[PDB]
Amino acid sequence: ERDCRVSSFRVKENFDKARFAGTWYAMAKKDPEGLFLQDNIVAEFSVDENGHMSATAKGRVRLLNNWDVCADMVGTFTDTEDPAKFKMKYWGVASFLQKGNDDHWIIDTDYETFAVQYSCRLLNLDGTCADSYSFVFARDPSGFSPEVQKIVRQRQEELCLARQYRLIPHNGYCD
Ligand SMILES: CC1=C(/C=C/C(C)=C/C=C/C(C)=C/CO)C(C)(C)CCC1
Repeated sequence: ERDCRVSSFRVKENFDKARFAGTWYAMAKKDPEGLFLQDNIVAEFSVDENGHMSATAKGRVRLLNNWDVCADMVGTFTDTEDPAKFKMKYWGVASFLQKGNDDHWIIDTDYETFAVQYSCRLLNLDGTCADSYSFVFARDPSGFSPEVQKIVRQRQEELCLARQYRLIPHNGYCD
């Protein structure tokens, strides 16, 4: 039934970088393998004059040594032939934080209430994702509307990630 091949996933039509800019609170996430931001996650997206999108993001993360630090992360997005699909090069302002290059797809957003992001880091041989992560972001760090939760749930099902997300606390700790 369900097509779970990554190449089949619908993304936001006519994605608008400039409209996406601003503050996005992470309200729920699906984690990938390995280290990952844990909670108190807020991203700030920017687009410069020449249309280049970037973002900073802050969140608590536990390092291999169980320290729970506030990470200040930086990403720069490279446009692709699909306006909703980017390559995100990222790093932290501390040198010990993870650095990498991930797909960054805007699965859906209405720009002023919610967004659903996705990254597949590794494809299975069948074209499904072997190692994904996904954030549900909000403009307002309260809960969402029933009507916006239902839409978010539909987008999670499109990604074959239904029931795989956890809610994210916001309770001080970071910057
Ligand atoms: C940069 C950035 C993002 C991803 C951050 C990641 C993937 C951080 C991982 C941090 C680690 C593992 C720290 C421990 O060393 C998201 C998608 C939120 C969008 C905003 C910009």
